[PDB]
Amino acid sequence: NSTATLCLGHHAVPNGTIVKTITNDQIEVTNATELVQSSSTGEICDSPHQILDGKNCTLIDALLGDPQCDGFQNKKWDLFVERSKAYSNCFPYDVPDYASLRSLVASSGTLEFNNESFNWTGVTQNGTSSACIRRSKNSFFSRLNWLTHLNFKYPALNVTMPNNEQFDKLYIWGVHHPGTDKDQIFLYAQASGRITVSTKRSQQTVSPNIGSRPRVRNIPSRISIYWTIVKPGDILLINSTGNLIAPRGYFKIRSGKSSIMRSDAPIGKCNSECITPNGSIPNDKPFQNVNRITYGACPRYVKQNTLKLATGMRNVPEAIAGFIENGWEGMVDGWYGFRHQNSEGRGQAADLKSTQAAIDQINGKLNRLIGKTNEKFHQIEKEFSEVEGRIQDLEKYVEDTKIDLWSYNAELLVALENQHTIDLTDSEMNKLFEKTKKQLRENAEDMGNGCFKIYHKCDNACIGSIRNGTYDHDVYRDEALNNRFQI
Amino acid sequence: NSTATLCLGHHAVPNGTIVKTITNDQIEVTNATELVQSSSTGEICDSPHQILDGKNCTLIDALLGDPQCDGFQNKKWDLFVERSKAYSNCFPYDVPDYASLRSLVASSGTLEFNNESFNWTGVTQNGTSSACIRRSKNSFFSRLNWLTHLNFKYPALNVTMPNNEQFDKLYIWGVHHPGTDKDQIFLYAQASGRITVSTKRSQQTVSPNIGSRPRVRNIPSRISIYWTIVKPGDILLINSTGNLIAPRGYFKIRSGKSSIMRSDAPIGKCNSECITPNGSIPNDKPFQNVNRITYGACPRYVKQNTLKLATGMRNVPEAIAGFIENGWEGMVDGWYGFRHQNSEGRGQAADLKSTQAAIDQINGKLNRLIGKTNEKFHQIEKEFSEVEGRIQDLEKYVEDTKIDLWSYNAELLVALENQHTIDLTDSEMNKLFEKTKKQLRENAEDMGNGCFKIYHKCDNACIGSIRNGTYDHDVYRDEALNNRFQI
Amino acid sequence: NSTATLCLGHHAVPNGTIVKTITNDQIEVTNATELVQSSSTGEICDSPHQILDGKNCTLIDALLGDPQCDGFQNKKWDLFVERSKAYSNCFPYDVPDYASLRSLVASSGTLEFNNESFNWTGVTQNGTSSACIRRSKNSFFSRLNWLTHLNFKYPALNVTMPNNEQFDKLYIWGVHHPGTDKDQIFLYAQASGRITVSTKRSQQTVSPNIGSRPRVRNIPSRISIYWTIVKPGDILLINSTGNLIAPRGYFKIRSGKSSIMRSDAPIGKCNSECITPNGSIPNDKPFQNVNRITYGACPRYVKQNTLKLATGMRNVPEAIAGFIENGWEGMVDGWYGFRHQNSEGRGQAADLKSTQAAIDQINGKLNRLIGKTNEKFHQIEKEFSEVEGRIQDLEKYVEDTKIDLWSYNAELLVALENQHTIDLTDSEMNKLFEKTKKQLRENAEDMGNGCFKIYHKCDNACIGSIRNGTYDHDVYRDEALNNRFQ
Ligand SMILES: *[C@@H]1O[C@H](CO)[C@@H](O[C@@H]2O[C@H](CO)[C@@H](O)[C@H](O)[C@H]2NC(C)=O)[C@H](O)[C@H]1NC(C)=O
Ligand SMILES: *[C@@H]1O[C@H](CO)[C@@H](O[C@@H]2O[C@H](CO)[C@@H](O)[C@H](O)[C@H]2NC(C)=O)[C@H](O)[C@H]1NC(C)=O
Ligand SMILES: *[C@@H]1O[C@H](CO)[C@@H](O[C@@H]2O[C@H](CO)[C@@H](O)[C@H](O)[C@H]2NC(C)=O)[C@H](O)[C@H]1NC(C)=O
Ligand SMILES: *[C@@H]1O[C@H](CO)[C@@H](O)[C@H](O)[C@H]1NC(C)=O
Ligand SMILES: *[C@@H]1O[C@H](CO)[C@@H](O)[C@H](O)[C@H]1NC(C)=O
Ligand SMILES: *[C@@H]1O[C@H](CO)[C@@H](O)[C@H](O)[C@H]1NC(C)=O
Ligand SMILES: *[C@@H]1O[C@H](CO)[C@@H](O)[C@H](O)[C@H]1NC(C)=O
Ligand SMILES: *[C@@H]1O[C@H](CO)[C@@H](O)[C@H](O)[C@H]1NC(C)=O
Ligand SMILES: *[C@@H]1O[C@H](CO)[C@@H](O)[C@H](O)[C@H]1NC(C)=O
Ligand SMILES: *[C@@H]1O[C@H](CO)[C@@H](O)[C@H](O)[C@H]1NC(C)=O
Ligand SMILES: *[C@@H]1O[C@H](CO)[C@@H](O)[C@H](O)[C@H]1NC(C)=O
Ligand SMILES: *[C@@H]1O[C@H](CO)[C@@H](O)[C@H](O)[C@H]1NC(C)=O
Ligand SMILES: *[C@@H]1O[C@H](CO)[C@@H](O)[C@H](O)[C@H]1NC(C)=O
Ligand SMILES: *[C@@H]1O[C@H](CO)[C@@H](O)[C@H](O)[C@H]1NC(C)=O
Ligand SMILES: *[C@@H]1O[C@H](CO)[C@@H](O)[C@H](O)[C@H]1NC(C)=O
Ligand SMILES: *[C@@H]1O[C@H](CO)[C@@H](O)[C@H](O)[C@H]1NC(C)=O
Ligand SMILES: *[C@@H]1O[C@H](CO)[C@@H](O)[C@H](O)[C@H]1NC(C)=O
Ligand SMILES: *[C@@H]1O[C@H](CO)[C@@H](O)[C@H](O)[C@H]1NC(C)=O
Ligand SMILES: *[C@@H]1O[C@H](CO)[C@@H](O)[C@H](O)[C@H]1NC(C)=O
Ligand SMILES: *[C@@H]1O[C@H](CO)[C@@H](O)[C@H](O)[C@H]1NC(C)=O
Ligand SMILES: *[C@@H]1O[C@H](CO)[C@@H](O)[C@H](O)[C@H]1NC(C)=O
Repeated sequence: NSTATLCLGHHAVPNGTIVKTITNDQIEVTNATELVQSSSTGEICDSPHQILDGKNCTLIDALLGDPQCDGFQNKKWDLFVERSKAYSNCFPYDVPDYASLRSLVASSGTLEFNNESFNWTGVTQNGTSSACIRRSKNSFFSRLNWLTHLNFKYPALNVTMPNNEQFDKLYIWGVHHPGTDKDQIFLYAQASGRITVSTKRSQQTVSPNIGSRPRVRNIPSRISIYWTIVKPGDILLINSTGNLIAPRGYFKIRSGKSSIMRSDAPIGKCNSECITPNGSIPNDKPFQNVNRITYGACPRYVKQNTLKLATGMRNVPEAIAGFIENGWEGMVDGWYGFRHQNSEGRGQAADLKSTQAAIDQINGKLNRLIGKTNEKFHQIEKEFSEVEGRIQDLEKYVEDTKIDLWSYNAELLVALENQHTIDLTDSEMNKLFEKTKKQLRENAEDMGNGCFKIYHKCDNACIGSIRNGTYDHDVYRDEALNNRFQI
Repeated sequence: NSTATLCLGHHAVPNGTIVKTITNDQIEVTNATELVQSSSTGEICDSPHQILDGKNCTLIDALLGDPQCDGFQNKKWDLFVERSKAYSNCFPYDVPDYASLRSLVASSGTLEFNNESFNWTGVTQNGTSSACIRRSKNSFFSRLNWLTHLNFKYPALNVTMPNNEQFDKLYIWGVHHPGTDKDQIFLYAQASGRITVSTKRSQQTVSPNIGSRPRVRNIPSRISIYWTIVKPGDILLINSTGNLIAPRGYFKIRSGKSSIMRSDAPIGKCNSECITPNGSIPNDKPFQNVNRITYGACPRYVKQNTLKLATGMRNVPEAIAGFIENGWEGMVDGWYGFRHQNSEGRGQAADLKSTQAAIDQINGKLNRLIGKTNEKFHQIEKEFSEVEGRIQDLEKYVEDTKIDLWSYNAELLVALENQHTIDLTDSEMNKLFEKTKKQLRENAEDMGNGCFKIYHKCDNACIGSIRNGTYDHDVYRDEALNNRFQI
Repeated sequence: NSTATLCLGHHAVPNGTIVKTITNDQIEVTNATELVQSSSTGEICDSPHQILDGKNCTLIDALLGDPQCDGFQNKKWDLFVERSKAYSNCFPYDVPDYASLRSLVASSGTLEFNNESFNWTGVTQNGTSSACIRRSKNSFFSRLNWLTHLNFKYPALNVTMPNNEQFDKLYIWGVHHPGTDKDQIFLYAQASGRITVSTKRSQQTVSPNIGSRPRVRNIPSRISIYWTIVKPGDILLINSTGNLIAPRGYFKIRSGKSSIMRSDAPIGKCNSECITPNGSIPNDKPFQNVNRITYGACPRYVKQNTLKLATGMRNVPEAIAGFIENGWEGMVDGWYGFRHQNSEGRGQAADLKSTQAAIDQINGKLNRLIGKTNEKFHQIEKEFSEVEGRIQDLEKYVEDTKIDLWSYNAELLVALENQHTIDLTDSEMNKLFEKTKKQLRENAEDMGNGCFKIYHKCDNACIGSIRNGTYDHDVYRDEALNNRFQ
């Protein structure tokens, strides 16, 4: 006829994704990305972090020198992996404040040990027992020196070890608790007395407690493990009359990124910045639901199993009509575009500048959210195997508080980001419509269905001029006004 | 007249509510709902949680078997309620790590106790004291066995109790600290030694400390309470030469939805998921300002006394003018609507579809905020009666940090939700205006007061057609253009 | 001519500021303000808080009565400032739980001490040491009483001190751990022994551990410090056979806005509510990056080095054209305005009401961020000089969690406020444009460049009438319609 229809609209897909917003909880979008990492590879990767596989050893067993842990002497790690199927196979022992010594060594990151010559005179060195078998022979912990009487005497030891280095020295020592008085005399030839280990800054006094304990590996006695840190310029003084499991030297304390994790996952040859007890995970997504226990440049742990961030506009499946009534399922070149009815025929073209503007805004939002990780190393324990009381309750409370707060932040962030993304794509659709209306001026009317009725003869070249912003409204003003406002 | 005026507007109320938004701290709205529960009912509900009223007893007194607490033997609970007017009325005692044992038992949720045939030979069982009167005669704690000499002899005990069950056993035992050497000899016939209670996994050694304490209920001596947890497959060994307040058996350790609260509120016949020290509270609102100490599906504690969530549009009290100049007080059928002046007279009708769309979006937000309360049980202590130091300070810091962060989240959430509520109601008013404008095409002009001037004669049926969305602009186009563009 | 052009637009500046929004990481705005305090004055301000400079003393040395701390006796403070240069010069000692006693006293906020007469009979009072020189004479801690034998006997002490007051009494006492057995006999005339200090509610039993330790200031022995809190109506009972460093009275326990801070900053004559280890800082900004350790009405600590809050509109550098194509670099009277071309030359005038509306919304926003501060006093230790284990790990975890969450809140808040600010200035520009369009009705067309083409001769009086909202579209309707549609 003497008019034409130019409809503006946007693409749609047959199978969209349901996302949450502020306005609604179940709104369909054309595309979305998952922001919660919900699965692991099942293996701990050797790179980029140095992984020390504990095998059958615990970190403390490796520290003390348990005969099965000889392969752990002087090792370094970024993450120590402690296996569930691990056990002591040496003299029964315990550690008051076990969690603290384990934390100290895991944080330090090394078992580097330097032997020192202690003046252990008047006593017999290198005591052994059938509990600790090293090479089919009776042994003891490789980093401890079990001192016993010499010729039925155990003279009081007053042994000085100055710290003349520029680093802190970690000394591991213990106290033997015999299972009977007969053992106390056999090994030390005198009453228990007490052991005092002191520095200029601190002191520790431990008394032996002789008596039977349930046998562990047929041993009715125990060794208690104690430690001390000697600062540069300080002096370690050990005063003992018996029952001393002496240090053979010191371990270095380092500051660093090292930690310990409990995991039965195998260790494999892959590169992954994040490590969890379930194995390494990708750290692209901002959130994870694999484990609360993490090491490295990991995503933050949330309770939500899935959070999907819209990466497209509202999906609205389906004469010509535009964005007000529905989306266009026949558009594959871009997100926004034009469809028209002319004298020559019907056609369609995408508006690639508006499409890219919407994509760049989405890309910017994804860039702020994706690839930004939070690198954490030594942290509190999050899983417990014993009922300890007030301190464990506080550690659980702190972790649950952190998880609830980050889950809230993730839920609010995703709902705000999805509401904003929809608003951005609606704004781009509306800007394209307003641009077209302003370009057409008085030569077209808004039909209320996202289309313009053009009141002058319009060919495909004219539509092309409109689409790329080169339409001259004055050339057609007289025809359009005569048709629009009948005279 | 040859023309008519069709005005669009929205309701207003004589008494609005002041809410906060991001843009303005004090915006008046037609309606708002409180999101902070600031008052309790004053009573603790018997349902749905099992409530154990401690009456005159603390949890530890019920655990030990204080005579006034005999009514709590073998009881179970979901929440143990500890009264301020509670006191011990038995032998004076203390508990190292009292908070840990109280938490441990409260978390377990039961006083179920199984007696065991301990081989307490060579000693006299069931010692009593005048401090503990049961049935008007001298007694002792019902779950403790005060062992004394037999015929002026107290042979060393080496008593083994294997754990052959599939569950952990909690053994409660103590150490008697006589107030004089005469009591130590009178009761045990020998000087004090040490008590060692050990397992394959752990050991505890406690020495008696003879000496006077300020008398409590006329007793100068004290009992210290210790506990041990025996895992399946382990063995309990009690090694003692005197001063042992022996277990009579064990308590079962459970893990579940159980805790302890200090409260003086009465307990009554009601059903409420959330229990606070001030009594049960409703759990419909997302936040509460009653107490930081809660149990069950409770709203999160915030510092704000009030937070009002807008549930309506901004209140703008009042020929005809629309939403740009004011709201309409005289409209009760809906939130959005029309007023007109035509050839027949004045009139008004509400637009019910826009009203419902706004309401549905508000109800969506309300459903997101209301009734989504998260359920928490055993947590940490938040109120303290004694000055303890570093651990109490950390617990207070953790709770204050949590409260400040949730108060921030509540303030930001309400300001964002109220700003969004205003934006949605303004968007619905604007959408109704744009819809009307598009329906009218060139037959009407925007007068800048929220009204359209229609340039053709209108009857009530025509205005109704416009409200319905059935208005045909072509049958009126020639009249409206001849009048609208008259020179 | 027969037509006129009336353009609407907004100002621009030669050089704006880059801020973050939700939509983009770097948007240029005409003005922005810093919300993170990144520097201190270098001095601790004298008021409003009561500041006690520890000089060469620690809080514990001041508590015990170290000779260098006599000037701190019976003092009160809101903030105790502990210097990194502080050192002890008295008998060597330790505290089994040093952090708890230091926190306890710092929280109490006072060294007020009330002497009590204890029945220390049969023993020698006021023992001294060459380690603690007060006036060129051997002395001891001024709040401790080193008891020794009398005539080579130390009878067992059973000393009762009832609490008949209405407040909690803090008793500081200790145990001497001699360096050998000769010291134990020389001082107490008997080996070993045990000290029990008890109340109705609790008891503490400490054994001396005789033996050498590394010499500190030439003293091979140590004193361990213990404390007891006695509630009103309770009794302090001290039972000792030797090695007792007795109390001389009690310290009052209070509850209030008091704490302790470690800092080497000097104390000035400044008045500032917020104190950090680096010195006091302004507390006007909602956030700070000076230190995680704060006292008083301080901004919250964030990791961000800077956060800029837009305080103006987007900066769009600059026939005539309006806001769709460019801003106006030549408009310095307001933020929004009109520029016109008619037969009588060209001109410009600012729209003062839209400018003020945008400013009022921004000032409202600033009042929600600036000044409002959360005041905190005693907290937790955030920096450590020793490797302690599980408790230190938890304290660090809690503080890092708090910082990460507040840094998140600060980034989200600033991005939301900047995106909203941009939306506010775009909305005000669009509202002024729509207002003009509604006033002009059919007498003008929107040219798509932020300007209106008016189809009737619009003189400076017509354009002034339009700018102030007094334009009558009917007066010019016949001319404008004849020029526009014919
Ligand atoms: C205390 O009792 C325990 C257990 O009843 C004794 O330990 C047992 O000793 C025998 C050998 O005498 C072993 O065959 C058992 O396997 C041991 N069992 C356990 C659980 O240790 C212990 O010897 C007793 N102590 C004294 C001093 O008599
Ligand atoms: C140590 O002193 C306390 C308190 O001075 C003595 O306890 C008092 O003993 C008398 C009876 O001898 C009672 O009437 C008082 O009520 C007790 N008071 C308190 C606070 O317990 C205690 O007996 C003394 N001990 C020794 C061994 O002399
Ligand atoms: C135990 O050893 C320490 C250190 O080897 C002895 O302390 C030293 O004593 C001499 C005096 O005899 C002083 O000059 C040194 O400065 C001391 N050194 C330290 C580090 O304190 C201590 O005397 C010895 N104890 C016994 C009982 O022999
Ligand atoms: C979603 O976007 C990704 C690119 O990020 C693309 O590979 C994928 O095919 C898209 N899916 C849909 C349904 O549009
Ligand atoms: C662990 O111990 C078992 C025996 O209990 C042995 O068969 C296995 O090979 C050990 N593993 C390693 C890595 O040494
Ligand atoms: C003790 O054993 C170590 C090796 O662990 C050896 O170097 C040292 O000489 C031995 N000492 C004695 C006294 O046998
Ligand atoms: C401390 O060392 C001295 C000197 O050898 C000794 O006589 C004393 O018994 C030692 N004490 C302890 C507890 O080892
Ligand atoms: C990771 O391991 C924990 C502990 O076994 C388990 O609860 C969790 O479901 C696991 N997650 C995945 C993704 O395997
Ligand atoms: C716009 O499109 C028309 C027809 O497709 C073409 O002739 C014209 O050169 C184009 N202009 C620009 C700037 O791309
Ligand atoms: C606000 O809404 C509630 C229902 O949600 C209603 O009961 C109340 O009367 C309303 N108040 C006003 C002023 O509209
Ligand atoms: C609840 O009790 C606490 C005291 O434990 C009190 O401070 C608070 O104001 C009370 N709240 C209400 C709503 O009664
Ligand atoms: C609790 O103790 C009071 C006396 O203080 C007594 O009157 C009351 O009956 C007791 N209640 C129970 C349940 O034993
Ligand atoms: C001790 O008292 C309990 C109470 O149940 C009783 O069963 C037991 O037989 C008594 N034993 C002796 C030796 O009195
Ligand atoms: C443990 O029992 C044995 C049994 O002979 C005894 O000799 C030993 O002294 C006891 N120890 C304690 C601490 O009771
Ligand atoms: C139009 O609106 C009027 C209002 O009263 C109503 O009665 C009539 O049924 C409506 N018609 C349609 C087709 O919606
Ligand atoms: C920014 O605002 C401040 C007042 O807060 C004003 O003094 C300054 O001149 C403004 N700068 C610009 C470029 O507008
Ligand atoms: C601190 O001690 C030094 C001596 O080491 C002294 O010179 C200085 O004046 C002291 N400072 C104060 C404030 O007393
Ligand atoms: C101990 O010293 C104090 C210091 O104030 C003094 O008042 C008291 O009389 C002295 N007592 C003896 C016995 O020297
Ligand atoms: C407690 O005081 C009495 C007083 O007669 C004394 O005999 C006993 O040894 C004291 N005990 C301690 C631990 O001081
Ligand atoms: C404040 O002091 C800490 C510790 O010395 C330092 O790390 C930080 O950079 C300082 N900040 C400023 C603004 O001086
Ligand atoms: C508006 O401006 C015109 C021309 O400047 C002036 O004559 C008129 O009085 C002004 N009206 C108001 C209300 O300022």
